[PDB]
Amino acid sequence: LAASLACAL
Ligand SMILES: [Pb+2]
Repeated sequence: LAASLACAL
């Protein structure tokens, strides 16, 4: 989940 947020942004 954490990585998905950073990736998206
Ligand atoms: Pb990525």
